Amino acid sequence: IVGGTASVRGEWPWQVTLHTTSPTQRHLCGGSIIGNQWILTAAHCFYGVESPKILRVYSGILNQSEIKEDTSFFGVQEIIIHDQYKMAESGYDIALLKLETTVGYGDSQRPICLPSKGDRNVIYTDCWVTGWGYRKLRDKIQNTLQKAKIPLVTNEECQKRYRGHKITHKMICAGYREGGKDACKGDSGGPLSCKHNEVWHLVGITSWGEGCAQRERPGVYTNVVEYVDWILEKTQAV
Ligand SMILES: CCOC(=O)[C@H]1CCCN(C(=O)c2cccc3c2CCN(C(=O)/C=C/c2cc(Cl)ccc2-n2cnnn2)[C@@H]3C(=O)Nc2ccc(C(=O)O)cc2)C1
Repeated sequence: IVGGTASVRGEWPWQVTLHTTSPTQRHLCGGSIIGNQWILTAAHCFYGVESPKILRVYSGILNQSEIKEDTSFFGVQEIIIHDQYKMAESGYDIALLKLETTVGYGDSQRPICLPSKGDRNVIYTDCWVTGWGYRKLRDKIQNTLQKAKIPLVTNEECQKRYRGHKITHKMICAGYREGGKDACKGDSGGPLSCKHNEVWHLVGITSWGEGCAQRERPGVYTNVVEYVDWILEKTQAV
């Protein structure tokens, strides 16, 4: 996160750190708890991930230093990538992780609400991007979970900023016209959380952008509202 601030423990209880174990264990992507066995994240995180066996999901983490060999995690039983996904820049950058065990909910870990299909027309004024990603392009994974309040950008305005790309209504953009606050390397897969009527909603999934928090280069997020039926299809299968 560029131009971010240290989060308070339990500020974002749906935020998870997804680690890979190959060749060595390290943070790979962010993710969000959406159900007691479900993590919503980005499809691009799994490039070259041959097996769910190398994945570890940690919930209730503020600091990466809380993670050692003795720290408990959730194993991933299945990786479900949208089958229209080719690349982040083309959309469908969404994936589900089915966990091997059930997440117990508490003040340290709980799910975020998906946005309502009825609320597809509402305007979110209190949106935050979170993660352990870089503070600038040439940086490193941060110990403490960072947060940044960023305004949503219209599709029309986002499309002007990305000449050469096709910004669809399945994408949602965010960032200040002047830059300075946004996602960066290692934040992808994480949530773009918006508070509406005292309830936090998973409005987006950190996906892609040209550089980190550059002037007139807003962050591009998977527009979760457009995938609620796909999420329900995969998580409520009979
Ligand atoms: C950054 C875009 O890069 C690419 O598309 C290529 C180069 C990187 C690998 N590529 C992937 O597709 C790929 C595969 C797997 C994971 C990732 C990528 C690339 C995208 N990504 C981001 O987080 C996206 C940030 C991002 C998001 C928004 Cl909304 C706006 C601007 C952003 N950035 C623009 N430039 N940087 N960020 C991941 C990453 O790089 N994670 C990461 C990085 C470093 C370490 C570490 O431990 O140091 C650990 C995790 C291809």
